[PDB]
Amino acid sequence: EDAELLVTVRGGRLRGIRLKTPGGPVSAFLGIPFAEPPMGPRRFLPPEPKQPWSGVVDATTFQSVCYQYVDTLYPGFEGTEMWNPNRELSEDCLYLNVWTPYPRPTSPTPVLVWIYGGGFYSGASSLDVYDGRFLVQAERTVLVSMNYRVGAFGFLALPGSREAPGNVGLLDQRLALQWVQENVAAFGGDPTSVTLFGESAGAASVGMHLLSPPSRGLFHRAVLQSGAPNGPWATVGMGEARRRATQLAHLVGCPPGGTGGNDTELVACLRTRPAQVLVNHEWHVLPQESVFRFSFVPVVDGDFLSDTPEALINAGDFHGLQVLVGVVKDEGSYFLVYGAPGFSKDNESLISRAEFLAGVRVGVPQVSDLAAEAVVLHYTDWLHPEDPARLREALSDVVGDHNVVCPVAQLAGRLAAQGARVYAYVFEHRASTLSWPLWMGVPHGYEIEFIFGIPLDPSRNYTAEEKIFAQRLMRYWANFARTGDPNEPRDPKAPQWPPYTAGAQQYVSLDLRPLEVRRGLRAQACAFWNRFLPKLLSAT
Amino acid sequence: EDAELLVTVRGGRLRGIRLKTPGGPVSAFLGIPFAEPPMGPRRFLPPEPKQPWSGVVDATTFQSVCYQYVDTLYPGFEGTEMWNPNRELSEDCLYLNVWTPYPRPTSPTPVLVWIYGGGFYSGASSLDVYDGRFLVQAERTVLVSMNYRVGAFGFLALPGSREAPGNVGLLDQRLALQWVQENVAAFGGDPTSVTLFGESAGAASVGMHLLSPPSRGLFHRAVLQSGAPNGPWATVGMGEARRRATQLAHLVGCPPGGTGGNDTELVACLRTRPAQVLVNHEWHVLPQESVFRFSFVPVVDGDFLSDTPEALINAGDFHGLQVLVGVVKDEGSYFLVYGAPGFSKDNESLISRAEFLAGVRVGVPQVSDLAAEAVVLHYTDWLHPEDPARLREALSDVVGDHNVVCPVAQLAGRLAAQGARVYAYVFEHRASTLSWPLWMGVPHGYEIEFIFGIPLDPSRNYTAEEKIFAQRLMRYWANFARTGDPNEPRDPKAPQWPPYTAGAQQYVSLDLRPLEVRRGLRAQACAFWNRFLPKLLSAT
Ligand SMILES: C=CC[N+](C)(C)c1ccc(CCC(=O)CCc2ccc([N+](C)(C)CC=C)cc2)cc1
Ligand SMILES: C=CC[N+](C)(C)c1ccc(CCC(=O)CCc2ccc([N+](C)(C)CC=C)cc2)cc1
Repeated sequence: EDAELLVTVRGGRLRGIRLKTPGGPVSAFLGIPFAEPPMGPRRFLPPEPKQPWSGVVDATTFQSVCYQYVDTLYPGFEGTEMWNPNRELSEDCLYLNVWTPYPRPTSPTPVLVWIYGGGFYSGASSLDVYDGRFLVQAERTVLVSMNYRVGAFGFLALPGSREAPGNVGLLDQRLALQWVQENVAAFGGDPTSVTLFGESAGAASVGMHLLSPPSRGLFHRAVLQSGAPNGPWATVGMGEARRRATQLAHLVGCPPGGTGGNDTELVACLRTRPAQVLVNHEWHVLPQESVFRFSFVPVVDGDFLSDTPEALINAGDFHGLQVLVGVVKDEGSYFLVYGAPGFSKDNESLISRAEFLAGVRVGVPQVSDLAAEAVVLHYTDWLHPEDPARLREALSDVVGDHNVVCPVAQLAGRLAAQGARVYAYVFEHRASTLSWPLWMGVPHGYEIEFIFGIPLDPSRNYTAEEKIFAQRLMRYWANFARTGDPNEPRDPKAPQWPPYTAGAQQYVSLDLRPLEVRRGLRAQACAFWNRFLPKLLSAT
Repeated sequence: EDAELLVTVRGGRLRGIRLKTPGGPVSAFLGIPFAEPPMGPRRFLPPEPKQPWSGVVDATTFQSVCYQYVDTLYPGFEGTEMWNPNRELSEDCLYLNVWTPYPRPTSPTPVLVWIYGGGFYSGASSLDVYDGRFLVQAERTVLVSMNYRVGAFGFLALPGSREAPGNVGLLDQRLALQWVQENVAAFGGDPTSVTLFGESAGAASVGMHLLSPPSRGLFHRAVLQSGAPNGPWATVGMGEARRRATQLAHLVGCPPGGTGGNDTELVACLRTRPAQVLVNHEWHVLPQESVFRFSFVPVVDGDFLSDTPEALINAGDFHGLQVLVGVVKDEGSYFLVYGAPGFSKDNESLISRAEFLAGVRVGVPQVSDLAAEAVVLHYTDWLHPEDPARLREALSDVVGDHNVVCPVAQLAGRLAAQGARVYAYVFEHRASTLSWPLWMGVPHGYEIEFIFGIPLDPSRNYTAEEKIFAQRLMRYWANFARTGDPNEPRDPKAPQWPPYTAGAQQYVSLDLRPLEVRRGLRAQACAFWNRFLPKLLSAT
């Protein structure tokens, strides 16, 4: 037997597993507890560290997926099923994974910590696309991933109460970061160069940790992929959070028979309801029909987030911080088949002029009629105001800019001008195995497979140029984790990647072609969302 | 005893003069009185037809210019002085001029009636650039131009009173049009094919004759160069017209401090003041400092204009009408040196960001701060937000589109979509003799010298290809006056000039190169001024 798979951490001992990759073996430790299971009376409560265990915990397989909604829009379709849970759902789900090279590094190694996304209602570290055996084997780095509570189990907030304080799903991530500081050295990891990187709701969560003092001291670099904490979907006010939690309780029968309005009795009822009863009513508490809007998201409670994320970025000092931000080519196209009128993944979605006018009401919810008119003008080609193919591509840009691209460009612009060294990219490659239709372009979440070196898997049908492109993207992400710069540093033939400056606004395009530097992260479109639109609704 | 230079009309007898052109001789009749001199008691009143005269009226030289402000911004400068009066000022100015070919055409010939511009405060038919000896000799047409009262003498309005009804300057043009009907046949003209073309405020007057039923029966085709009746500067309501008229009186000493407020005794005072006293206080009645805004302009009284010009365009039927509209490449550049901050004729006019923000409030007067912010959002290059050269061209486009280009696009779109045949052009050539600086480009009013064949003058130093370019535009303009279609009737080799329609939006570019068809008359920019900005002002 091998002795590399037996590790002693502060809790106890673990037995790992040796996984095969085309280029070598990797040591994996899957299912490591970092918190007591938040079930029964611990539901909705902040996590507490795992009690030390006697004996050896079997860390040779993925643990359970946190309880969450399961996508049933297109059953049996690879594009949607690839993000659904691949393990049993359970409230017992606070387990983390560690990947380390073989043989174990003798010298301390940088640590990458992956925080998956999923609109704060879904996601798991067990997904095959999030497998980090190829990233660890190729770049010889320590990769850590964890499960955090999602949906109502992680973000239901009755603000001002001890039983449902909210943001407990983000506190799961912080506790998993504290576990890295205390235990990553046992796997050959360097706790003095931790690099947080997430995507979608995970990229927003990484931004939430930058704005929180207790979480700031647990990492040193950040990568945000298609997400930011200042997005319109990432947070919610305490008033709305109280209303959404109250309606969800009323939907499940709480409080019983017009009982007293204490928050103590309300949460007491929600702890007795089966886990699936809460999940079956997650989407019924949304205020209106919309896309890219979620029921239970992080709340500005004053504890974790002192102020709104928009305010904390404006007054924050970010010296000694390296940030890598980016977006895919067509961010908003993925969310249109989830409720926007006239859109289907099985045809071409050649929407009419009237459907485009209604898609803005769903894509940009809770805005005045005049505010919707400004959005219509800015995205309507008035030479062809009724071209179906142009209206379809235009509505994709409306959802993409409003939710992902423009909140990211403002974050990168404010980070660079306040001490941080920011690098920006734009993912422009469409994988040859993409099951989604052609008009979707480069949809949300489909750069993750290339970052995690999935094309290196022999069973997958990626092409030869995509495999080389996968190693190059891993090099960029790993180089940023070690030295804080995506460059080699010396190649010296590869075009350099210039940092994103608030004035020049430089970024690169990532595809099969070499690095091409561009200027402006959709400056003309985002100037409307970040500058003019706030004044439009502020002046009633 | 030359029979060609003696003509008997309804009023009496006229002796003309034979003028020289490099091609051939032309018979000109300059100074025909078509109305009684509006002096003394006839000041501010509609014109009366000229009494028949016993004898022979001398029509061998241009008559006096209507009293008007004289530009003293850049004295002794060819650019501004070429638009200043070349004859002595007098209220006795209602005279017209007729150019006819030599020998006189034995068959009826189409007539081209020319209306000068000048912001309704200046202008004259005696100007050298308005000489129609080359257009008549080369294309064998009949050119007629008149003098209409400008400034307060032609547009001061006290609505509700019979002493100062307003729009009297417009009636001077209609009376000259009735003179054409009764007398143009004596010069060889065809009152059945009368084409009415103007420029700037003259093009605005042409469009206002289209919306006046009595003036509708005096012409059959219309051309509007860099002007529209629906522009924000072309009309003023009755309420503001009474304010500007009464405020102008208070400056000249009327009413006699202090008589009653009835208009009868107020106009009685304004008729006693010398004409120059009325001109010296013309600009002192403007409510706000602004460019491309003029004191006394046509008023919506109900007699001449039943409703606002925009409302009349939306409801009128224009079947059987052929219209030629167009703008120059750089409309707003001429007006920037007339008050906009940081702009000078003698330097590069590299304005700062603060000067740009201040110039928008001058170019777009009397709009909300939120409305001004919307204007800054459109015309700012947010990738280079402080570039002085780009900010200069930006402010030149704001004034150009808001006042000229977009009001023309609204007319041409609603004319074609309601039965009228519309052709559109964009003049892009900058004359080699242009005394204005280079950053102005192709300024306002500098296509007129090419339409009138002035480059064919041997005393002027126009280039060889510019002379040929002048003969092209005269052919385009003459063919439209004869056939109703600009492109040559029998020439399949010359590129075709397609009609402008609401959906296609097709125009041509006029320069040294052959016709090049384009799509969209500033469609993206004009969508903001025509569609969105009205809604932004409705909710204040
Ligand atoms: C049809 C009815 C269903 N009903 C209930 C109405 C329904 C259900 C869900 C939604 C919102 C769906 C999203 O907003 C996608 C959110 C999302 C974000 C990221 C990810 N990755 C994990 C990153 C993978 C991205 C591909 C996945 C999903 C609308 C309606
Ligand atoms: C320094 C003070 C001057 N003050 C009194 C303040 C002053 C005076 C005049 C103006 C308005 C000037 C214009 O809006 C140009 C109007 C115009 C338009 C067209 C033409 N063409 C005849 C077509 C020729 C164009 C080239 C001529 C003039 C503002 C301020």
